[PDB]
Amino acid sequence: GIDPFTMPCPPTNAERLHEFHRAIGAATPERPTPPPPELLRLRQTLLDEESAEVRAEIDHLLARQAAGEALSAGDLAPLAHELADLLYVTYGALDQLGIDADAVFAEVHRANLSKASGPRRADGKQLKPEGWRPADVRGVIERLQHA
Amino acid sequence: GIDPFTMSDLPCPPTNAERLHEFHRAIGAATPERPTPPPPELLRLRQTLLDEESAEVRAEIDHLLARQAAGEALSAGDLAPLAHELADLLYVTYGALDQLGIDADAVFAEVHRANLSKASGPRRADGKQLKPEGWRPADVRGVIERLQH
Ligand SMILES: [Gd]
Ligand SMILES: [Gd]
Repeated sequence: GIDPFTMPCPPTNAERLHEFHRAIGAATPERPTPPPPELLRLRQTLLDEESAEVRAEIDHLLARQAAGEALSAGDLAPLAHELADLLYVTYGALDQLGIDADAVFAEVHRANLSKASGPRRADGKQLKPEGWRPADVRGVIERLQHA
Repeated sequence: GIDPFTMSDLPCPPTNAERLHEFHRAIGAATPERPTPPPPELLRLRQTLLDEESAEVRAEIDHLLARQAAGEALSAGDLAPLAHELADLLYVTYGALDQLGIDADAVFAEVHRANLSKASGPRRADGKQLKPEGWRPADVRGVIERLQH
């Protein structure tokens, strides 16, 4: 069974949040766990704050472009920073719910990539292909509960 | 070189950021490899998608809270709509970074470095997180600069 020959993928961003939560002493659960209302309100506040910052940075970029400015790659840095902050609190929320963000994201990706294989309307709107199946997030969460 | 012995199945799943890049190739929108200033149309598009998903996330959180205020005990299954919208929010957040030609994992890792470092600081008596000795802020400009070269 176990011998000296007995014996690991690089961490994902969702895993980084699990590690952060350990570091801040938050003890977040391994499996999906209904939160107290205080936790939901905290998560909402964090989402609102970062969404607002992203929105403000896009607004600032659009304003400069409206003035006739070409933006540089460096001009993108505040927006990139706030988008990454938004990932952090979005992953943060899933991690505090005990829900494996990568498992859920894979399911959403599956349905989105599948939809991308459909044709487009003449106006450019994406249509679904025949046999398309919606993201089954309820099924994902049920699977995560048993292991 | 690869040979007839090569294992084609890679040892590790693609990252969420890499998935977005694949998604954008699928929709006929193959996006740049390096940070690329966008036209205003693209920024307007990304903003609308962030507003839509963030409004859906908020609605699912409100709905859970309403149920709790009524005295209901939520189950794990009740979390699925919120999980779904949180994942859609990641999708359009990564989506924006990929459309900008900016490697999301590189930016995220720098933000993570600063946040994890802050987590190693002491707590003020009221529970507020303080920074440790030696703390250095996330340097996202340095990250974007590096990605251009
Ligand atoms: Gd921020
Ligand atoms: Gd959505």
